Amino acid sequence: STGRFTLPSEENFAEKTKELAELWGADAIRNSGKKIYNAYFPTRAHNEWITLHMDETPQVYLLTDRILAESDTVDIPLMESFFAEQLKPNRDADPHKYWEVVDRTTGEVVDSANWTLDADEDTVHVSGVAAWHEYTVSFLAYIIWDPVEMYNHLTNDWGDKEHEIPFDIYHPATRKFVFDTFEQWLKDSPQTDVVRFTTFFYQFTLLFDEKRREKVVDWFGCACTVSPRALDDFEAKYGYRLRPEDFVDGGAYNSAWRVPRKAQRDWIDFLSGFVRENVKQLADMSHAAGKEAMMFLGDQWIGTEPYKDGFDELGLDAVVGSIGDGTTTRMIADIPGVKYTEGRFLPYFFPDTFYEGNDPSIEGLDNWRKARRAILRSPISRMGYGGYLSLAAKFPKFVDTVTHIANEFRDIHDRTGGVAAEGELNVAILNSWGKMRSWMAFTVAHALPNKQTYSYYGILESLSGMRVNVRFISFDDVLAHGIDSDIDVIINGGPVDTAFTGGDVWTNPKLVETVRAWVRGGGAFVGVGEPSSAPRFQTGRFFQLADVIGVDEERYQTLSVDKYFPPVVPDHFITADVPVDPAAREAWEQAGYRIPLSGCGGGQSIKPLGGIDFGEPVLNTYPVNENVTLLRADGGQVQLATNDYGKGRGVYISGLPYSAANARLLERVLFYASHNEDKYAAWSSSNPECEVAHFPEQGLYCVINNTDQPQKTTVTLADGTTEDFDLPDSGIAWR
Amino acid sequence: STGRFTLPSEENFAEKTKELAELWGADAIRNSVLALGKKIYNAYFPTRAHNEWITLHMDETPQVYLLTDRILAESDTVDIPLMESFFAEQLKPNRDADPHKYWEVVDRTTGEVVDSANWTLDADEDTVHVSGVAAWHEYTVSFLAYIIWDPVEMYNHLTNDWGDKEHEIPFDIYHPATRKFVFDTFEQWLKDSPQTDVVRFTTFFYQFTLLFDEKRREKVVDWFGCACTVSPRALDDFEAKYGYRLRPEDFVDGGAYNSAWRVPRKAQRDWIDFLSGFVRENVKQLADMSHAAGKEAMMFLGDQWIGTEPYKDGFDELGLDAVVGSIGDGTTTRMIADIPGVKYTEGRFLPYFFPDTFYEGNDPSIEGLDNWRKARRAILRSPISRMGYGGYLSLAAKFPKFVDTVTHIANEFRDIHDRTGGVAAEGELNVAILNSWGKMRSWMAFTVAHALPNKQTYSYYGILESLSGMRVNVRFISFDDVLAHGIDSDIDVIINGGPVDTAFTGGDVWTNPKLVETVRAWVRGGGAFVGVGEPSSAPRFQTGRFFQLADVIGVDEERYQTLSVDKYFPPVVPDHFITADVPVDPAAREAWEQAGYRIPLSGCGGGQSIKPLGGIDFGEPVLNTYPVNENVTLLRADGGQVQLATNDYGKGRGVYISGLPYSAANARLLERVLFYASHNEDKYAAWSSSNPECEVAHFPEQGLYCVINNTDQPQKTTVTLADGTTEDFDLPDSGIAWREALEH
Ligand SMILES: CC(=O)N[C@@H]1[C@@H](O)[C@@H](O)[C@@H](CO)O[C@@H]1O
Ligand SMILES: CC(=O)N[C@@H]1[C@@H](O)[C@@H](O)[C@@H](CO)O[C@@H]1O
Ligand SMILES: [Mg+2]
Ligand SMILES: [Mg+2]
Ligand SMILES: [Mg+2]
Repeated sequence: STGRFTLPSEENFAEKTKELAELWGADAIRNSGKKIYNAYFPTRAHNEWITLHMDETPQVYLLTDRILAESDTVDIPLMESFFAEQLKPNRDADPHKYWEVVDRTTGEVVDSANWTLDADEDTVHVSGVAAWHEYTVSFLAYIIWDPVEMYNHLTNDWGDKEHEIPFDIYHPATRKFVFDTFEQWLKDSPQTDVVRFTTFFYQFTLLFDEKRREKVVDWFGCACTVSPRALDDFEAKYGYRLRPEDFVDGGAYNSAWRVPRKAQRDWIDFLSGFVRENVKQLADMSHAAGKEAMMFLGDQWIGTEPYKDGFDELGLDAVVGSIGDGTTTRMIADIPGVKYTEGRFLPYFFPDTFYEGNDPSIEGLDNWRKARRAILRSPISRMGYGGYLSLAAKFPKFVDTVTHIANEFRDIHDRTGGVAAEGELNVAILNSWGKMRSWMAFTVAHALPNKQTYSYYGILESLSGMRVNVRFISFDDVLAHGIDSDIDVIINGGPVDTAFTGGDVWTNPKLVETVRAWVRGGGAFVGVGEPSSAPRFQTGRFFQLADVIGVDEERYQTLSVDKYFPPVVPDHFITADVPVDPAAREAWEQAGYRIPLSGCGGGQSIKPLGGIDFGEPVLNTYPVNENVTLLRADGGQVQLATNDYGKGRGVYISGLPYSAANARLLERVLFYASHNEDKYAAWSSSNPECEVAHFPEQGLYCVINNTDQPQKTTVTLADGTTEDFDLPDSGIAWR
Repeated sequence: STGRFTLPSEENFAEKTKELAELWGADAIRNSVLALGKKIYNAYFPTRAHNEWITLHMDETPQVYLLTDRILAESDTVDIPLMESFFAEQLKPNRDADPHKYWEVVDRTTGEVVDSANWTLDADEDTVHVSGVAAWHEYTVSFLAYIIWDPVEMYNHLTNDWGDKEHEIPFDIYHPATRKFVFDTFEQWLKDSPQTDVVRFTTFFYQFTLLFDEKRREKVVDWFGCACTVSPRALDDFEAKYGYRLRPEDFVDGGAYNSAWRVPRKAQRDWIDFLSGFVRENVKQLADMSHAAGKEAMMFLGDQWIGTEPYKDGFDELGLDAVVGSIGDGTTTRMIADIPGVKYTEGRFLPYFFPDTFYEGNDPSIEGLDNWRKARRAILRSPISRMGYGGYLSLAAKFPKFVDTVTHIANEFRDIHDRTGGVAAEGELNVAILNSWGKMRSWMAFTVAHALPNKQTYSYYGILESLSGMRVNVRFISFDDVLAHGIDSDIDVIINGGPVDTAFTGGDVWTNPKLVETVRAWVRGGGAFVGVGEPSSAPRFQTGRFFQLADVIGVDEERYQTLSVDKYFPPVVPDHFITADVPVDPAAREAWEQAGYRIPLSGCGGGQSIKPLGGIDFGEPVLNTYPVNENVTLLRADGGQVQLATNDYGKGRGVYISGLPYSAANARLLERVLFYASHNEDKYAAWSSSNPECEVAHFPEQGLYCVINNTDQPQKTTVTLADGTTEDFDLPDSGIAWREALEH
C-alpha cells in the first residue's frame, strides 16, 4: 500500500506537503522525488497571441429569440439574448453566405435578398415577409472569452481580472503558435512528469445569456467548433454544404437527446479526424520530451471520442476525470486504449466545504461510496484530489478520512490485482448512440441530473455499481449484426422521440422482427418510460413492442376502448425487497378495484399500494391484456409490469430514480426477465444497502456498505451457505 | 303552480298516480290513469321489439366493422380468430357478404393490407388463415359483423340481470323490406293508439357505438360513434355517390374506431353526411305520420340518435316537436337546452325510479336535489321547457322525503319559467370554444360515454361543466369556420383545450399559417386566447416550439428536444385578479415564501419554486411546461412546471391553464380568467356573487335578477348590481332569491 494517489500543491506549504504525501502515500503532486503534474491549456493563456489574430478565435452558430412580425417588415436584434462579454457577431465573414434567416412559422428560409445586416448595430432588417409569423437569425459568432475560464471567473467573482480569449487551431497561424509554444514549454519544464491537458481543442457547448447566466449547455455538444474555413472544407470533404440550421437545430442545438441526424455524425467525424491527429502530435511531443500525456475527460474534449475505435492510436498515457457518482466514475473507468485512469474525487479543497464548523469527512466518504461500488465493477488505476492543500490541512478529521480512503483504494488493488468483480448477467443498453456514448446516456450537464432526466439517469446510476456486465449498443449494431448471443437482457429507456428510445427506427420492421424473435427465443427486454415508442405510426399502438412488455401508453386516440386492469400481484420476486407499510397494504386491499363502468374500463385499484419511487409519471399507461402481470399500477395507470413472451420476458418500468431500493428492484428485474431467478441468490446481500463483489480467480469476495450507517446483512454464497455481516459506516469486509 | 312536468306511471297504480300527479303538478304521463286528462307519452322503438319480423330476415340486422386482436406471426403463416375478443351473444361475423370484397387483413407492423389472395376464411370456424406473411409482425382482421342483440336492450338485460328473457334483435331500415315493415308497423300502431298524444321516439335508426367483449363487459363505446351503421349495400352505395370506396380501416381506424377525440378525417365527415341524409329523410316521415295522426313526435337525445345531427343546419326541417334527454350535470343539460329547430325541450331528471337507488337505507332526495342544482345553473343560461322523471312510480312513492323534494323541485322549475318568461339570462362576455368539430358538437367536446368523465378526460370536461352555468354566452366554432370567415367580431374570448393530436386541440391544423396568422392578429388587436392542457399543439413541426401559439399564452411544453436550453422562471405572483378568490392557506404560503426559488444551476435553469404554493386543483399534470420568457406572469408554477400563467400580447392577452376539473372554485377561476384576458376587469363586478358557491342571473328585459346557491349548505353572499350598489343574501340549502332590477 504505497502510491496510486495524486496530491494537489500550493504556495509555501512545502513542509505540510511532505507530511501529507507521506501519510497518504502520495506518489504524485499537481501544480496550482514525486511525480509532477502540470495542467496545460492549449487553446488559451495567450492573449498576447490571439489579440493580434482575432478572426482565429473559435466560433459558434447562435439562434436569436423569435421575433413577431406585425407587418411585412421585422427587425431582429442579434445579441439581446446573449452574453456580450463572451460572444460577438462575426461581421468579417459574408453574412449572406454564412447566416440564415428563418420564418419559424413555416420553417422556410427567408431569401437572402430579403434581409440586411445593419451597418451600425447588431440588428437584421427583414423585408417582404408575412405579418404574424415568428422570425429568427442564425448567425456566426466569435467566442471572445474561453467558456470555462469565464465560468470560473463568474463562479469565483474575479471582478476585473483580464478575460482569457480562446483560439482555434483549425487556422494554420494559430496551430503553429500552439505547437511552437508547447515545444518551448516542454523545454522550459524539466521538472514536469505528466502533462495534464485540460483539455485539448474544442470546448463542449457552453453559452451564456445577457444576464450572465448559463443559456445553453451540452457536455457532448459541438456548437463551439465552426469557422468559415472549416465549413467550406467540410463541404469539400463530405460533398454537401451544411446549413446554419444543421447546428442551431431549431433551438435544440443538437442536444444528445435528439435523434442523431446524418449532418451531426458527419460533423463529429470531421472534427474527430482533425482533433485526433493534433492530440497524437501533442502526445508524441510529450513523449519525446520524456513526459506522459494525460487527458481531462471534459472541458475541451470534443472530437476526442474516447469510446470510438482508434482512440488507442493517440498513445495517451492517461485519462483523468471528475468523480461525481457511479455513472461518472464508469465514464472514466471503462475507457479503452490508455495505460491508466484517474479519478479526481470530491470534495475539492476550496472554502465552500472547508469552513470552520463543517465536517468535510462526510462528503469525502459519500463520494468514496458512490464511486466505490462502480470501481468494484470497473477499477480506476489512481485516485487524487484537487485545490488548496493548506485548507484541507486545517481539518484533522478529513485528513484521517483521506488516509483511510487511499489505504482502502490501494488494498482493493493489492487484493484484486486491478481485476473487475465477476458479473452475473450480460446487460445491453440499446439507443441511437451505442458504444461511443458508453455511460453517457441521459446526461445534459455533467453530473447534474434534473427533473426531466433523473428518472432515466437512475437506470445508469443503478447499473454503474451493480453485479452485472453492462455494454452499450446502437440500433445500427442490431440492424447490421443482430443481437449478440451472449446478451441476457436488453434495456431500452427514455421519452418518445429521443436518441434514447430511438424515434422512427421503431417503425423499421427489421428492428422489431429482430427484437421480437430474440425475446421469443428466451431473450429479455426491459422498457423504461416510453420504450420502443413511435408517434402516429399506428393509431392503436404507441410503444411498438407493447406486445413484448405488456404495456402501452394511451395517447387519447383509443379512449373509446375500455381498459381492463388485472389484479396487481403484491407478492412477487421482482418486488420481494420492497417494504410496504402494513397499514398501506391493508388500505389498498380494503379499497379494492374499480368495477367496470361505461367508457372507464375497470380493475384499477381505488387506492395506491405504493412503496416505490418511480420518479416522473408516464400518464395513462395500461396493460395490453389481462395476462400481463401488474406489479404496480397505482393512480389509474401502470408503473411496473412483466409479461411472458414465448420463452422470454418483457418488463415495463415507468421511471427509476437511483436509490439502493431501486437498484435492487432493477437487479431483480434483470434476473427475473432473463429467467435467471435461480442465479440471483449466489453472491447477493440480503440487505439492499450493501453489495457484494465476487472475485473468483483470486478466490475471494467482498461486501460493501453503500451508506454512512451501520448495516446488517446476510450474504449467500455459491455453495448455498450464508454469512452475517455488521458493517460500520462505509464498511468493507473480505472473506 | 302546474304543468311542464312529465310523471311516469305503471299498471295497478291509478290512485297513487292521481295523487302524485296532483302533488307535483304533472301535465303529462309516461307509459311503461288514462282518465286523468293528462298528455299521454308513449315510447316507441323503431328498430327493435319485433323478433317475429327480423328472425325471418336476419341479413337485415344492423352491422359493424370489427377489428380482431393483434395476432403475432412466428413464421410465414398465421391464423386469426375473429370472435375471441367479442361478445358472441351480440355480434356474429357476416358470412353472406363476400369477405374478400368487404374485409381487410392488415399487417399492423407495416400498415400494409395483405393481398386477399393470401388469406381464406375457414368454412367451419370463425378463423382467417393467412399465408405469405412476415414472421414477427402483428396481424389483424377487419370484418363485417351482424349485430344480433340490440346494444341498449342488451345493456339493460345485463345490468338488470334479466337472465332468461328473449334477446331483442335489432333491425336496419336501410334495407327496403325492413324499412317497409317499420313504416307499416308504425302506421298500424298509430291507429291502435288513439289515447297517445306524444310519441317518444327512443330513438330512431342507428345506435351509438356500443360493443361488448367475450366477458360480457363493455369493449368499445362512443356516444357519438358511427360504428353500427354499415352494410354491404350502404358501403357500395356510398362508393357510387362519393366516388371512392371506404376501406374497413375508415371505420375501425386502427383500433380507435373513429373516437370523437380523433382529429376528424374526410372519410368520417363524408360517412356522417351520407348517413344523415338517409336518417333525416326517414325521421321526417315518422314525424309527418305522427302529425297526420294528431300526435307530436319527440326524440330522445341518445341511444339510436346517430345521423340525426341536432346541431347541424336542416334539423329544423324534420318538424320534430321536441327533444328530451338525460340530465346528468350542467353540460348534458346544455346539450339538450341549446338545440334549435324544435318547439320545446325536456329534461328527464335523476334519480331514475329504480331499485339501485330506491332501496331501504338510501336517501334518494339528496341525489334528486343535487341533480336539480347542477341543471338549474345551466337552465338559467339556456331554459328547457319541461322536466320529469322515469321508471317505477311505485318505488318513488315509498320514499316520502323524496316525494316532497320533487314537489319543491317542480314548483321551482315552474317559478323560474314564469318569472323569466323562458328567456336566457344576459351573458356578460361572448366566449367561443374552438376545436375541429365546432357547432355540430355543441356541449359535446371531451365526452366518451355520456355523463361519465374519467381520469383521461375530467381535466377538460370541467371546462364545459364550469361554462355550462356560467354568466357568459358560449358558442362552439371550428377551424374551418375561422379559416373561411375569420373570428366573428363579437367574440371576446377563444378557448382551445385538450391533449395534443386530438379534435379538441386540432392537430396539424396548427401548422397551417393562415390559422396562426388569424388568431395572432386577433389577439394582438384586443382578443383573448385561453389555452388549456396542450393548446395549439403540433408535434415535430418545430423542434423548439410545441404549442404553436406559445408566444401568445407565454408557455410551452418541453418535449425533450430542448433540454440543453436552461429554463428561467420569473417569480410567481400570488396576489392577482385571476386568483383573487382562491382560499389562502398560510401554512402553505409561508412554507413557499421561506423556501424561495432555485438558484441557476448548469443544465437545470433556475427560478423554479423549491416548495409548491398549491391551493388549486388543476387535475392531470402537463409535464414540463415552462415560461417562454421572464415577462410572462406565472400565477402557479409548482413542482418545476407551470399550471397557470398570463401574457400580454399587444392589446390582447393569452392565458395558459394546465387542466381544470369542475368545482365552484375552478369555475370562479375560469370566470376570472375570461374577464381578465379580455381586459374586462371592470366589467367583472356587475351582476356577480362575492361567494363562488352562488351564481347570479340578470334578466334586463324582465327587470329582475336572481341569485342561486349551488350547494346543499347555507351560503351568504353579496351581489353587486350594475349601478355599483350591493345586496346581501343568506341563502338556504339549494335556495334561490329574486330581486327587482332596472327594466330595459
Ligand atoms: C467534466 C467536466 O467537463 N467538467 C466541467 C467543468 O470543468 C466546468 O466546465 C463546468 C461548467 O458548468 O461544467 C463541467 O462540470
Ligand atoms: C343519453 C344516452 O344515450 N344514454 C345512454 C343509455 O341509454 C344507455 O344506452 C347507456 C349504456 O351504457 O349509455 C348511455 O348512458
Ligand atoms: Mg432570453
Ligand atoms: Mg456541392
Ligand atoms: Mg362586444
